[PDB]
Amino acid sequence: LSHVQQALAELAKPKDDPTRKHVCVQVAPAVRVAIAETLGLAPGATTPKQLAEGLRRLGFDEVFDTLFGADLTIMEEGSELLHRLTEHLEAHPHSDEPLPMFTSCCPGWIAMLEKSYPDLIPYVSSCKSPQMMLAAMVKSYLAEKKGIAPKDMVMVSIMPCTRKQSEADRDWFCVDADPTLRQLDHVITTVELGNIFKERGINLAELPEGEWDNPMGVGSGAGVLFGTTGGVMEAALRTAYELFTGTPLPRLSLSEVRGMDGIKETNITMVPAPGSKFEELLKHAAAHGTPGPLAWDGGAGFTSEDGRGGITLRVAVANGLGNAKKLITKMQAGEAKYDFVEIMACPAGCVGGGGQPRSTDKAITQKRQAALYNLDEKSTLRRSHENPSIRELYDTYLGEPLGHKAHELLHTHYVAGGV
Ligand code: SF4
Ligand SMILES: [As]
Ligand SMILES: [Cl-]
Ligand SMILES: [Cl-]
Repeated sequence: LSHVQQALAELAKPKDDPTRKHVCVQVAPAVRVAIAETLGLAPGATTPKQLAEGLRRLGFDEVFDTLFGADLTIMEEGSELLHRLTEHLEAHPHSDEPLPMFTSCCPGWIAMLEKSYPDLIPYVSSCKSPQMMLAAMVKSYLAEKKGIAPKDMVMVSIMPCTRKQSEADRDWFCVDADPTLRQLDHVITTVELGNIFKERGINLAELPEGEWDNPMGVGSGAGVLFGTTGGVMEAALRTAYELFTGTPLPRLSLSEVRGMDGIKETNITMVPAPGSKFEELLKHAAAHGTPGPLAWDGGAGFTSEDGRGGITLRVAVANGLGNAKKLITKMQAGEAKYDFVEIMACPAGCVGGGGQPRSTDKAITQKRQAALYNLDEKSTLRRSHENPSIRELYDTYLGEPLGHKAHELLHTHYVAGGV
């Protein structure tokens, strides 16, 4: 049986069947914006809570927003970038945590990494993706909070992507030592979900507004605050930037790199906060000979007559896989110098995933991107560490980002040659 069929069979069971599981769903933003096209409408023509009402009518017991998972991914990856930068600046880098750092949320990049780039594995962030962080959390924290055994929970994710099931199927996303209980059971694409609605005569555009559940299991709404982060990569940088400098990082505008297809970049200058440790490390020369395919050049430093020291963080974004291979070749010969790199396999990112509806409009992905966030939300910047649901989760259950419990729950590893 397909994963859609397995998921619909769990859903079809009466609440009073003894074998009825608790079934949880999580929804990616790129789904929410494109699912209206499944009914022949424009992107964004159905609201996020119309979609939550539709899912609730298929029989899900919770409906969750993958942006909660993204907030966990920001916490982890932001601290992870800052931690590697700090070890580099003190000239005591750990060998398993070199710069540059690459992101890890795209499974298409991960497969290519493991198959064709095994020497780069140590450079890749150890963070799980947003969907996996959220799955790991509901099967541990929330299960325990509700007195529900993890074996009696099923978790589905609606994704814009045909590769996210292969991410969920990596072996160690297993709950408590058996491969048989998976943190994330089933992935359904946008078009599969649109097709399930149509077969049952459910027209999203005409449903009433429903509601999201909070993965914490108390309090109303989705457990994410109003506003936008600019996405995981940007919010991770903002995390590190704002601790390092004491000053806000605005919304980033990436520019095209010339001579390379599908690659955008930015250079972010950073003066450490006065009185801070980061100011010390920059004051106290030998930050010359070292191993690895990507050898870090020691950073793009800058100076002032009076001692203002700074560093400039060199950021690149690559779409998709053929263009990423060319960046890597150039990083390896010393022609492109980057400290933090994001690789996505799709030319337009997740809004253009292979699980999305097909359109004759050459600009469909830019319309999906424009409608991802409600016009009022775009003007409010938000920060994951200020989310009271995230803070409660860390203060009562995980400890510190990068710490032991967070590592066990929210971090992963990569295998040379793939899986
Ligand atoms: S971006 Fe395209 S490829 Fe990378 S994950 Fe989202 S969908 Fe899959
Ligand atoms: As280390
Ligand atoms: Cl993966
Ligand atoms: Cl994800």
